[PDB]
Amino acid sequence: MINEKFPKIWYGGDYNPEQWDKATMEEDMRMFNLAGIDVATVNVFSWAKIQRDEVSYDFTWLDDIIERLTKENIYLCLATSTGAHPAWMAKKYPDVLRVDYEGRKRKFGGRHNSCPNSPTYRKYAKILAGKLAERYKDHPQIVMWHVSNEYGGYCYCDNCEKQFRVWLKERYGTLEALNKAWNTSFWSHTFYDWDEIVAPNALSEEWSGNRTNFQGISLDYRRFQSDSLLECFKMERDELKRWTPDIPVTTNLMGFYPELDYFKWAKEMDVVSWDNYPSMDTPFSFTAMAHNLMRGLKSGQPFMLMEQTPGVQNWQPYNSAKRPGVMRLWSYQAVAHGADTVMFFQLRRSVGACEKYHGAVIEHVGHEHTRVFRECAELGKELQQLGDTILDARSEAKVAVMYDWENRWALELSSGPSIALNYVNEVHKYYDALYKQNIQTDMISVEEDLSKYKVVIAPVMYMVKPGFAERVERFVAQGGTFVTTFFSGIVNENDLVTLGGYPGELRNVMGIWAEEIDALLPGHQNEIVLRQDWGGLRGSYSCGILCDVIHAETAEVLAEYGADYYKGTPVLTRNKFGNGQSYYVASSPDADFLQGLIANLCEEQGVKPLLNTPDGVEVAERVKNGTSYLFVMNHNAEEMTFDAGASRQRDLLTGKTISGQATIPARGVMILERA
Amino acid sequence: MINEKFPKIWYGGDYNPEQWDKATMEEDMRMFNLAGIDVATVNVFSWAKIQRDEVSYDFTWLDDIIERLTKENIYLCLATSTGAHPAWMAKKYPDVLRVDYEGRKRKFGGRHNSCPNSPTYRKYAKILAGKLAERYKDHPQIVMWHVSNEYGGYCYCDNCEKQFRVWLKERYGTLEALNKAWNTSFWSHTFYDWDEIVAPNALSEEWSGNRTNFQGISLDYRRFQSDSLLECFKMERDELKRWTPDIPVTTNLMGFYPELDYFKWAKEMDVVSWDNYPSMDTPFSFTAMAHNLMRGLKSGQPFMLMEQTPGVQNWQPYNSAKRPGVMRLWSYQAVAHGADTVMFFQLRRSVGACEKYHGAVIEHVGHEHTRVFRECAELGKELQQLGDTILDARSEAKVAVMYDWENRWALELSSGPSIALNYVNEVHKYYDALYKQNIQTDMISVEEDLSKYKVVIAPVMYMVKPGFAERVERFVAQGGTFVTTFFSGIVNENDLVTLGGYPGELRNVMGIWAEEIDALLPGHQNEIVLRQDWGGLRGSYSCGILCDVIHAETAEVLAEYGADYYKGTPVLTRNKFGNGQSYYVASSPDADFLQGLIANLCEEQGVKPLLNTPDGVEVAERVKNGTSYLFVMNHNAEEMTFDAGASRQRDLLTGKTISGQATIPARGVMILERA
Amino acid sequence: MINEKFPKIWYGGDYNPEQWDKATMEEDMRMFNLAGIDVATVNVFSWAKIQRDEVSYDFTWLDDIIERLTKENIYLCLATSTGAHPAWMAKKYPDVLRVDYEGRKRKFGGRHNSCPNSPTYRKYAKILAGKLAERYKDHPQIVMWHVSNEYGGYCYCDNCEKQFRVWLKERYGTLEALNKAWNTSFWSHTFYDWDEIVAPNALSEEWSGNRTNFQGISLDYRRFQSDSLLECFKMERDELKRWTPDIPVTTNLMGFYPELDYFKWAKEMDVVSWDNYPSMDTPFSFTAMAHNLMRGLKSGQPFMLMEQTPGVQNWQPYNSAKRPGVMRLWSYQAVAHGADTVMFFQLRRSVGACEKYHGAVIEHVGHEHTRVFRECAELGKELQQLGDTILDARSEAKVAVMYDWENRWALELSSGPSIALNYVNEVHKYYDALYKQNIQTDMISVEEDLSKYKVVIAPVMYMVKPGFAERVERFVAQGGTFVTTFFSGIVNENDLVTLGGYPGELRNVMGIWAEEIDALLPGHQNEIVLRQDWGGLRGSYSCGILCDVIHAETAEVLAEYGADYYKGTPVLTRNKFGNGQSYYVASSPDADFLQGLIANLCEEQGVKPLLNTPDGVEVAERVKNGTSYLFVMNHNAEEMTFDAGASRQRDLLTGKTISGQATIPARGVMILERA
Ligand SMILES: OC[C@H]1O[C@H](O)[C@H](O)[C@@H](O)[C@H]1O
Ligand SMILES: [Zn+2]
Ligand SMILES: [Zn+2]
Ligand SMILES: [Zn+2]
Repeated sequence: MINEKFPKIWYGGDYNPEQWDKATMEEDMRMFNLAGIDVATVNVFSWAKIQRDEVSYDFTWLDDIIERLTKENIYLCLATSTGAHPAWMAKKYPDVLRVDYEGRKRKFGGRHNSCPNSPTYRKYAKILAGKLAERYKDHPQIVMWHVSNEYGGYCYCDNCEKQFRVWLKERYGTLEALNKAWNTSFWSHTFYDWDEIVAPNALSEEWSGNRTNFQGISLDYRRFQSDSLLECFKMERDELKRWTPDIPVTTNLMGFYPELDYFKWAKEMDVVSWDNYPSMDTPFSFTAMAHNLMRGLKSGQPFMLMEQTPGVQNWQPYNSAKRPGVMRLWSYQAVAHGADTVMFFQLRRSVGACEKYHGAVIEHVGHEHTRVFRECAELGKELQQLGDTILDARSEAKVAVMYDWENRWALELSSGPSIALNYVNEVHKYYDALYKQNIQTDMISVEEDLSKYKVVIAPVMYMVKPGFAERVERFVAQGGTFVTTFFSGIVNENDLVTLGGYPGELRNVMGIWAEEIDALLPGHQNEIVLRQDWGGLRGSYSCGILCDVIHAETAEVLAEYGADYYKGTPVLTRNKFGNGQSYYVASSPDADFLQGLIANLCEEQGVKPLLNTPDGVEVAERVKNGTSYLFVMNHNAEEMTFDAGASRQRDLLTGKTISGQATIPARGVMILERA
Repeated sequence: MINEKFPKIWYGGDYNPEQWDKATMEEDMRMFNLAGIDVATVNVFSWAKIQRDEVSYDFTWLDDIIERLTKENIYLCLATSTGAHPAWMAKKYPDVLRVDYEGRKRKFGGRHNSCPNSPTYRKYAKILAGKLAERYKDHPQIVMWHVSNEYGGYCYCDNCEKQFRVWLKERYGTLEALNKAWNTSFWSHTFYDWDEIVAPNALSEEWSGNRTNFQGISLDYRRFQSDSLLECFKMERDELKRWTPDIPVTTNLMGFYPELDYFKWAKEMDVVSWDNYPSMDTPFSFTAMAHNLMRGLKSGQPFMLMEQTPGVQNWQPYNSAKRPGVMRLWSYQAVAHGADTVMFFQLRRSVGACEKYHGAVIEHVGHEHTRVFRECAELGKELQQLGDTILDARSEAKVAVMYDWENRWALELSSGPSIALNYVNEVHKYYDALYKQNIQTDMISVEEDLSKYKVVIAPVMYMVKPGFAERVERFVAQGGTFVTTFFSGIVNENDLVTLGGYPGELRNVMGIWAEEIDALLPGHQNEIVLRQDWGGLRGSYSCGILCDVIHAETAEVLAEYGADYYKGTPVLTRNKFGNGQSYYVASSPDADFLQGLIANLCEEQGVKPLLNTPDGVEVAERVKNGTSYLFVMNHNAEEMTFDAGASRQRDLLTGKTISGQATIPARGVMILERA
Repeated sequence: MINEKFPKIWYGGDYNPEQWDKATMEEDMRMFNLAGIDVATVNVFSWAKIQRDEVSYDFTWLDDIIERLTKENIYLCLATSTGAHPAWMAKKYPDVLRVDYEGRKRKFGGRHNSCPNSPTYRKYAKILAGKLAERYKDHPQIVMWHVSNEYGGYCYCDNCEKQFRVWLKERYGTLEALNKAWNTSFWSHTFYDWDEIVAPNALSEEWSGNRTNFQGISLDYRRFQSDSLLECFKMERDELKRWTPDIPVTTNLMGFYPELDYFKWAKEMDVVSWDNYPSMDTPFSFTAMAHNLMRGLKSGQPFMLMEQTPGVQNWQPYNSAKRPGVMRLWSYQAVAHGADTVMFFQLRRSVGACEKYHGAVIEHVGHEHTRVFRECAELGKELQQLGDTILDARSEAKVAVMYDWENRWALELSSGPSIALNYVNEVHKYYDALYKQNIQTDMISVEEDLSKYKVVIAPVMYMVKPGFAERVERFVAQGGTFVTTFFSGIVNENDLVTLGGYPGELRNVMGIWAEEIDALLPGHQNEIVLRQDWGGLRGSYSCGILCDVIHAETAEVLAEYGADYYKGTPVLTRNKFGNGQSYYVASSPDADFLQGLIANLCEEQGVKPLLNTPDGVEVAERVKNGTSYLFVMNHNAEEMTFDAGASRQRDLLTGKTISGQATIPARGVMILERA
C-alpha cells in the first residue's frame, strides 16, 4: 500500500485553510466528513507565510491546521512549500529568478520558477524542508511528503550556463568527445574551451520555441535542465528522509509533460503522483494512456492521483463543466489504470486571484447543497465502501508500448522530415487501437525488461540507445513480436545518425532497409494495399504524414503502397526472426488498419480482449493475487449493454452478481471481481 | 454650446501648414472657404519645432499660422503639442521614454508614448502648455484647447514602478489591506514591504497580452496607469486655465478604447472629444454605440467629433474608400448621437511618412476638383445652413445600457470561464437590439443617476461596486425594470468574489441563485424554450457561449434550457421587486430572442419606437427645449421608404414638409423637426 | 566562359570532408567519378578549424583535401569560410555578434550573423581571405572564389547605429536635407543632431517585422544594412584579387530574397551565383522567374547555380522528395535561364546537427546504389556529353519585366493601401502570363538599357527614381510599348509622394490621371468590361485587390469597371506616345485577362511564342552566335506532344532529329538545336 496506516483509496486533496479564517475551517471539517474526505494536501504555497526573512520561521499557523485535521483523523499529505519563493527572496536574492527563453531576467511573480541552479534557492529550500521534517517527525497523521509543486520550465541564466558547462565536463570528459558528440565541424562550431559554450535559446541556437540549429546542444540542455530540477527534488527528499526515514516522498508530475524525463525522475521517488486535467476535447483513450504511463514510470507500481478538478478547470480555453457522473467516471478511470488515491485541486475555492474560477469540492456559495458537492460525496462513500480491496493490484498486460522523453526531445528538435509528425500522436494511434479492443497494455520505458510481454510496439523509435537493439533481438528471437515504424532507428543517444542504412541497429531484426522517406503535404494520403487477406486485414486502407520507401531484405511483404512513385513497394512487412516476428510499418495508417493489425498481432500471440464491449465502453484490469478486477467504464452518454461472460462475478460497486448480458448506465462504472 | 463664440456645428479639423510652405497656405485658405471650413486644429505635432533644447522656444511660426487663419475668420482649436516629445529630449532625457510590456527600454520613435511618471516629461510639458496659453491668452480666435493627443498605452519603467508603490500606499494604507485586497496568501505572494511589489508585465505576472496570475495586481496597475496619464492631462489643463480661465479644455478620446477609464477622465474635461474611424467592416450600430458612449461620459452633454477621415484611413488593413455619400452619412450619425462639431483628420494630406495615404479634404493633386472634396464641400454648406439649430440638443432616452472600464478590465484579465466571452460584444448585442427597433437609448456609467430611466440593462455586470446594489434596488422598487445576465454580481472592486452565492449583492433583487456556469465549446449552442407565450416571444431560440445554471427563488421562470444536463432549468426569469421588475438572462441569446425581449421590456414600461423603419434605416432623437429632432439615416445602398408619422414636420436638410409616407435616398439623411 | 580552364557545365557542389576522415574521402572520390562530379565547393564552414585564436592558423588539413581532389582532376570552388565565425571569437570579441530586431544582443550560435560593421569581424575576415589566397595563389585547380556564404539579415547594434549616422551624413549632407527627405515635421520628428537618430526596430519606429511609423528611416536603414554587408563582400574580394587577380570571385545569393539589393550587389561580383530551393508547393513559373532575375542582375550574363538539393531539403515544412526525373528537370530549368553550372548542397550528408536530413548525392547508407544517386549520375553523364555547347549562350528576349528592391522595400513598409498587396505576387502574375505562352522574357532592373526591348512591363512601379520617367518616355517615343499599373509613380527615392496627381512623373506618358485608389476587402472583386472585342480580349474578366479610379486624358479607353461606384470608368487604357504605346492596368486582373493582354501586346510588336506547347510544357531560349537552343521542359506527370516546327533541328540530349510533331516524356527535357 502507499501507506499501511491509511488502508483505502485516499480521498481529498489540496487544502488551503490559511487563505481563510478559523470559522470556515469548522465548516470545512463538517463538509469533509459529509463527503468522505480523509486526506488533505497542505502547505503547498506558503513559503512567505512561514519565512518572512533570511532568519525567521513561523510554523504556528501550520501546527493549528495539522492539529485541527488530526482531530478529524484526516491524514496529511504535507508539502514543503518550495513551489513558489517569497517576494522578499526574489527581491533580496535575484539569483533565485530565472532568465527565460527570450533571454530576459524575470522579476517576482507566478510560481514554479526558481532557478534550479540558484545558490539562494537551494540553500533555503533545503533548510525549509529540513525544518518541516524535524518539527513534525513524530506526528502520526503525515502519510506522504509532497516536495515542491510541479517542477518544470527551463532557465537560461548565468548560473545555469556555468553549470551546464560542468555537466558537460562530467558527461563528455574532453572537448574532443564533446565536439564529436555535437558534430561541431558543421557550421564552424568547433569549441576550444568550455566557456565558449552557451545555453541554447532565442539568443543563440534556438527560435520559435521548438527549432534549433544544433540539436545535440538543445538535447543536452534539456537533459541538463531536467537533471538540475531533479537535484532540487532529491535534495529536499534527502533532508526529509533524514528526519522521517519511514514517511514516503513524492512530487506531483504532469503526465505526458514534454520538458522533464520522468522515467529518470521516478527512480528518485518513493511513489509516482500526478495531476490529470482533461478537457471536454481530450480523447478518453489519451487520458488512459497517461494514467498508464504514470504506472509505467515505476514499472507497474501503483501511483497517486494527486490532483484533478471536481468540476471545471480555469486554465482551459473553455471552462466546460464535467457532466453528471463524469467526475466519478474519470476518477475510476484513474484507479482502473493504477491509481491508489483520488485527490482534487482543490477542497475549497480560492477568492482569490487566478484560480478563483477553478472548481473545488466546496465552492463560492459555501455549502454542500450543490450538484458538484453531491457527486463528490457519492464517490467518497463508495471509496469508503471499497476499503483496501483494490489496493496494490497490478497490471498483467502481455502487450507493451514504448515511450521515451529523450527520443521525443530529439524528434521535436529535429529539422525535418515533417512538421506534421507528432510523436505523442503516433504513439497514441497505436495505443488507441489496443484500448478500443480492451487489450490490457502497459506503457513502458525503452529500458523495461521485455520478458513478461508477448507484443512490444515502439512507434517512431527514432533514437536507439545502447543495449536497446540487443534486447529486442533477444525478445523477438525467443518468440516475441516487435513492431516499429517509419523513421525509427535513425540516430543514437547524441542525435548522431547511425550510418550504413536505416533502420541502423534494427536493420537486422526488422529484415528491411529503408532507402528514403517522403513527407506528404497536408491533406495528402497514400494507400496500404494488402497482398492478400490476412486475418482482420483486407483490401485497402489509407496512410499519411510520412511514407518510408523500403526494401524487403529478410522480411516478407504483407502490403504495398497503392500510389505515387513508390507504388507497389512495401509498406507493411513481417520478419521471421528466431522464434518470433517483427513488423515494420512504413507509414502512418488510419484507425481501421491499426485495428486489423493489432487484432492480428494479438491473435498471433494468443492475447485476447479482456471483454467485448460497444465502442466507448472501456475495460481495464488490475489483478490482486489471483483475483482479477475488470474496470468497465462507459464513456457514452447513453446506457450500454455487453456480455460479461459466464463466470461468477460481483460488481464491487453495487453488490449485485453479474453474468451474461449486463447493462451499464451512461457515464457508468462497474468493477467486476472474479478469479 | 461648446463655445458661445462659435454658434454652429464646427467644420474643419487637423491642420498642419508647418509641413508645407507659406505659399500653400494661400491655397488652403481658398479651398477652406470653398469647403465651408471654419475651424482648424493646429499645433498638434510640433513640440520639436517649437523647442529645440531645454531653454529655447520659437512660436513665431505659429504666430503666422494663427494670424493667417484669423484673417479668414477661421476659429482655432489649439493643441499643446505634447503628444510627441522631441528627439533631443528622448536622447538627453531617456526618463521620458517608456519601458514596454516585454520589459524593453524604448528608444526615440512613434508618438503618444512619453512615460506619464517622467520628471522631465512633466516638467517640459507643463512649461509648454503654460507658454502657449500665456502667449495667446488674449487672442479672439481660440475656441478650444486640445491637450496632447490620444493619451494611451502603458509604461513599465522604474519610475512607474516606484510610483505604483506610492499609489498603492495611498489606496490601501497598509500592507495588511493590500495583501488582503490582492489575496496574496495564494501562491505564497505575501508582501512584507512595498518594494517587493513589481509592475505586472511579461517579466512578472502577465503573458501574451491579457493573461495574468494575479488579476488584482493587474487590475490595479491599469487603474494606476490610467490615473498617471490623467494626471498629465490635468497638469496641462490647470496650467492652461491659469492664463485662460474661460477657454474650454478637452483632449481627444478613442471611444471603446480599452486601456483608459474614460468615465474617470471625463470628469476632468470641460467637454468630451473623440476620434471616429469605422472600417467598411464595422457594424453601423457599433459606431452608433460608440458616439452614444461619448455622450454618456458626461451624462448627456454634447461632445466634439474631433476626428474622422474624409475618405480612406491608412491604418485599416484594407484602405477601403468611403462610398459616395458615406462621409456625410457618418458625420450626421455622429451629430445624431450628440456631436456638436464635425472635424476631420486631416485638412491636407501629408507627404510624408506613415499617414501619406490617410485621406484629407485636400489631397495629393492639390486641388478641389475631386470626389472627396466635393462631398466635403457639400457637407460644409449644409452645416452652414443648419446654424445653431441642433446645438445643445439632448437625448431623452427612457432606456439605459451600462458599460464600465474596471468591469471590462477584470473580465479581460480573468482566467476563465471562457475565451469566447467578449464583454463589448455582449453589451453590443443588447444595444443592437434597441438600435434595430429605434428605441432611444443612453449608454451610461454604473454610477449614473437611474431615476430618469424606465429600463436599465447591465450586460455581464461581473464587478459590482460599492453603492451599486442599493442603487438598482431603489430603482426597481420604485417602478423601474432592471436586466442583467450570466456571470454578473461575481466580484467587488478588487476582483474578489462576493461569497454566499451568485449573483451576490444582486441576488436579492434578481430573485435567483446562480449555482454554476458552463462554458460551451465553439460551435455548440443551447436553446431558450419559452414556458408560455409572452409578448413577442414564442417557442424556442438559440443561446450560446455561457450557460448559467440557476434556481428561481423569488423570481418567476419565463423560459427554460432545452438541452444538456441543465435542460428544463431556468434561463429567463422575472422577479417582481417593489413596484418594478428585474430580468435575469442566464445565457447569451440570438438576435431574434433579444428582439422579442427588448420589445417586451419596452412595452411593459410604455416606451415606444421613435419611428418604424426598414432594416438599416437608423433613427435617433435629440431634443432642444420643446422640440424633437429625429435623425433618419439610411445605411442601405438603396432608396428606402417609411412612415414618418402624421405630425406636422419639416426636413431641415431640404426645407420640405414631410408627412405620412416618405422615401429617403441611398446613404441619405433626414433631420425631422417636430414637437 | 565562367572559367576557360573548365569548359563545360560544372557539376558538383558543397563538400565537407573535414566532417569525415580519409577513408570516407576515398569513397567520395570513387563515387564522384561514377556520378561525373567535377567541381567541389570546399571550406565554406571551417573558420574555427583553421583559426583557433587571434594568432594561430592551420591549413594543413585543407592542403590535403585540395591535393586529394586535384589527383582526381576535380576543380575547386574555394570558400573563404567567413560565413560563420568561431565560438572563441564570439566569446572574446562580442562586437562580432548582432543585436536583433527585438533589441537583444545575440550570443554564439547559428551562422550568417556577424555584425557587418564589426571591427573584429572585418579585421579577421580580411586576414583569413588574404592568407587563403596567398597560400593557394599558384594552385591550378581553383576556378572560383566563394566569399563567405549567403550574406543576409539585419543588425541593430551600437556600431551599426553609429555607422548609420555616418551613412546619412554621406547621403544627405545636412540635417536640413535629412529632415526634408524624411518629412520629419510629421509627428514632431525634427532632428537637431545626428546622434538623435536611432536604428528603426521594435524599440523605435517599427513593429511586427514589416510595419513602421517612418518609412523614410526604415527604407534608408535597409539600404544601409545592404550596403554594409556589401562592403564586407568587397573587402574580401579585394584581398583575394590582390593575390589571385585572374581567379573570379562570387558569393551565393538567394534569388528574390527581400533584404538585400542584389542589383547593387551584382555590380561588385564577377559572376552571379545562387541557391535554388523550390518546394513541392512553388509555382514552376516562379522558380523560372528567379533564375531569370539572376541572369538579369548582370544584364544577361550567365550565372552559377551554386546550390539546389539533389533530393529533399530539411528546411521545408514538409520534406517532400523530388519525384523521379524532377531533380533533372529543375537542373535544366536553371540552365535554360542562364545557368552555366549545376551544383548541389551537398555531396555527402552530415550526421550532424540541423542539416542531417538535407539531401545529398551520397547519403546515410553510404553507397551509390540508390534512386537519388542514379539520378545524379545520369545527369552527370549528360553534362559531360554536352561539353561546352551551351556555355555563354544568352537571352534575346524582346519582352522585359522590371523588378526593384528599393521599390519593394517602400511598398512593403507602406502603411496602406492594402495588406493584400504583394509586390512580388503582382510581378509574377505578369511573368506567368508570358511564361504560359513561351514568350522569351528578361527580368530587368529599372536602370537597364531599354533599347533592345519591344515591350517593357513594370508592375506596381510605386517608386520612380531619377532618370526613370525620362528613360521610359524615350523608350516609348522611339516605338516601344510600356506597361504599368495601379499604384505606380506615387513616390520618389525617399518615399515622398510626387504631388499634382498620380502617376506623377509617369502621368504624361501614361495619358491618364489616377484620382484615388480603392482597396477591396478579401473575397471582393470587380469586373473588367471590354469596350469592344480587341484581339484576344473580349467580354468580361475579373479583377481584384486594388482598383485605381482614373481619368483618360490623352489615352484611349479599352475597358471599364463593371461594378461599384466607379462602374463605367477606365480600367484599361492605351496611350499613343511618339511611335510607341503605353498601357495602364488600373486593377489586378485575373489570368485569362493577362493572357489576352500579353498576347495582344506581343502581336502588336510582332513578337511571337518560341513554340506552342501544352500547359506545363515550358519553353525558353538561349542563343550562342548564330545558334538557338530551345529548352523544352515538361513539368507534367504525363507524356506530352507538341509541334516542334518544321526546321532542321536535333535534340542535344538524345542526338535525334526532331521535326513537326514531337513527344516529350513526363518530367522530360529536350534541347532543340536550330538556327
Ligand atoms: O538548404 C540548405 C542550404 O541553405 C543554403 O543554400 C546554404 O547556403 C547551404 O549551406 C545550406 O545551408
Ligand atoms: Zn538558472
Ligand atoms: Zn513609466
Ligand atoms: Zn551591427
